[PDB]
Amino acid sequence: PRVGVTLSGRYRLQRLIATGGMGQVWEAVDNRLGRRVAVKVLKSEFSSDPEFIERFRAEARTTAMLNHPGIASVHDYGESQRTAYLVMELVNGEPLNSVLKRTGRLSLRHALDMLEQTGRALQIAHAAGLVHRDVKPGNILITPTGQVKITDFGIAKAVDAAPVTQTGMVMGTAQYIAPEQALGHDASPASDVYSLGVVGYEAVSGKRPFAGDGALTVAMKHIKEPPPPLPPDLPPNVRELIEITLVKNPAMRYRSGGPFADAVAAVRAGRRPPRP
Amino acid sequence: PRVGVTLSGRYRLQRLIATGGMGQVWEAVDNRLGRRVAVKVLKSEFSSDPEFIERFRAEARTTAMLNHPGIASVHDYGESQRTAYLVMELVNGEPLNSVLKRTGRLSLRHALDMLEQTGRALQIAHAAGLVHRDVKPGNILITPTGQVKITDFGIAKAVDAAPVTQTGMVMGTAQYIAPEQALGHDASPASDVYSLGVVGYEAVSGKRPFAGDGALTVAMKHIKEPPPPLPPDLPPNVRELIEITLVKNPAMRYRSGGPFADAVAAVRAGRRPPRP
Repeated sequence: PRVGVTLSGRYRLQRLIATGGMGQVWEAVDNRLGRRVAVKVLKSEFSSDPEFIERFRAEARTTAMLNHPGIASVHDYGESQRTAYLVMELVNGEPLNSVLKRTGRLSLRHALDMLEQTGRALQIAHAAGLVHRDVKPGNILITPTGQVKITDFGIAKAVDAAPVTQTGMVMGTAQYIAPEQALGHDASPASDVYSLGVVGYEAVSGKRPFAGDGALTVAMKHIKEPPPPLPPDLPPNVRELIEITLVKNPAMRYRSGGPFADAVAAVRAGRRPPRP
Repeated sequence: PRVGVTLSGRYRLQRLIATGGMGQVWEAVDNRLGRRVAVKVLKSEFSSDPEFIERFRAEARTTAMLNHPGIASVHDYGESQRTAYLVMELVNGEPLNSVLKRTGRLSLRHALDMLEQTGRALQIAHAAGLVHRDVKPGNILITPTGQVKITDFGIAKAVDAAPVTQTGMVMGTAQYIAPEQALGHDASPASDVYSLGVVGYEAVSGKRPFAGDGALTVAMKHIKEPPPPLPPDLPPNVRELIEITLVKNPAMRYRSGGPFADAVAAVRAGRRPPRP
């Protein structure tokens, strides 16, 4: 699993570009079309699990039928000679977590824009029956021109993990988890909204709203802790928009990506956040 | 014409906030609704001209029927005891020329956003038969949240000035003039597009494309001079988008605000500028 390997005789691996709990992402060339792409190569522990692969493919498949500037394309699945993989768009952009490592916060203007873009991208997905379920800065790529591209819809949460409250463990991070997810309820479009509110909270104010040593620590605060008031210098309408997104009851939030994005637009336009 | 004057017994002047060739703009309170507003009080030389007032009102009137986040509202016209005025939205934002006095250029991301916002705002106007005719940074207000608001549709150009090529004089600036306007042709939606391309050229690169000592100097360069190549470090698609906007023949540009904005979206999204 390395440079020069040509998966299913089609996709030639060039460089290792991302990594994670489920596998690694590589820059490749599609040699049938002579197009550079991203390939997520799954770890054997996932490749070898029939049922996990079924759920994984169900999500990816749906994402591959969505055409929108803010959804990173999903091109194909394959297995090669044992080794499962997903072929994706190679996005020329920088993960939001990377961006913030430098700036601490985003400019208010850029934050709202990003939030609104992400919300429109999620809404296409939500309209198709598709929940992201792992919204977080590492899944929000920003290109040089400011286009937000959203990666990895559905797939991380296809591992059918028990509640974090009971296991004390999460694949990836619990820093953006929706409280109902941390409880073991299946995500809904309102869960993505909440997790985008966390991203939003981070992006405007400088820091995430909840921290702690370990998944269980942070996840519990999501369930039980009112978030710390955002900085008083932020327009109240902006603060209020974010506060709404972070209510514990999913039934009391903006219900999906479109209503949220619209609420971001009303706020950019100087109006108070609309009724969720 | 000063603080405490209550125009037509309704609008009470508070503070002098803008100024210019045609008159002055004041912060006021509407005392019928208890709402803060902006009032353009016209100079006597314009108040006293029947025909100029007719054309002035024809433009303002049309703008007042457009409801869009990017068009600064036009609320009413009146005359008080002699003195003509136009009642407008009081926009809490900073003119683009003001912004640039500090930053020199905008960030690429902010520039595209502004351009696209302005283009959508112009398109509503263009769809109504309304041309702005004096697109320039001083008519592009930017609020703390990044909402662009466009002021003064139509009205500056209601003075029915002869060609700048022949008079050597322009009311306001010639720095953003469309070549066909500088020639004495009536503006079209494509003229606004061109002038937004100049704004765009300025906003991305640091400086306006044409300068010179006096209206005639700059206006002639608009007619005759190919603009200086934009900085090579800018994405080619961005450069190309702007180059298209600045062709001399209006018939070869994006024809109105919507096609332009769409072209800005394609470029933000990493695609080359669409066919005008």
